[PDB]
Amino acid sequence: LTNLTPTELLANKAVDYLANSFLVETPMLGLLANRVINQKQKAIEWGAKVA
Amino acid sequence: LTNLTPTELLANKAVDYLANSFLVETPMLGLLANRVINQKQKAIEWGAKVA
Repeated sequence: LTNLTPTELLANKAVDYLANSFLVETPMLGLLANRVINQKQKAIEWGAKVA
Repeated sequence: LTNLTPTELLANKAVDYLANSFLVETPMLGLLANRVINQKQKAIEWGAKVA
C-alpha cells in the first residue's frame, strides 16, 4: 500500500557525483609551478649588483 | 447541371493538408533531452561539497 514503505528503509541509489566545483583555478601558482626548486638547503642566496 | 448537381452530392475532395503550425520549439527541452536519464527509482541523490 501507500504507508508501509517509509523513507527510513528506502536507500535511493545516489548519483556518483559530487558538486566539487570550488575555485581551484590558480594561475599565479600555475605559472612558476612546474619550475619550483626543492633545495636540500633552507636559505636562498644569490647576488644583486645594486650599484 | 444547373439543378442536377446539388451541393450534397458533390464530394469536394480536400487537399491532404493539415495546418498545425503551432509552437513546437522546445530548445530548452532540446538542450538536455537526448541525455535524459530514466531511473527505476523515484529519487535523485547526489553529493555537493558546500564548504
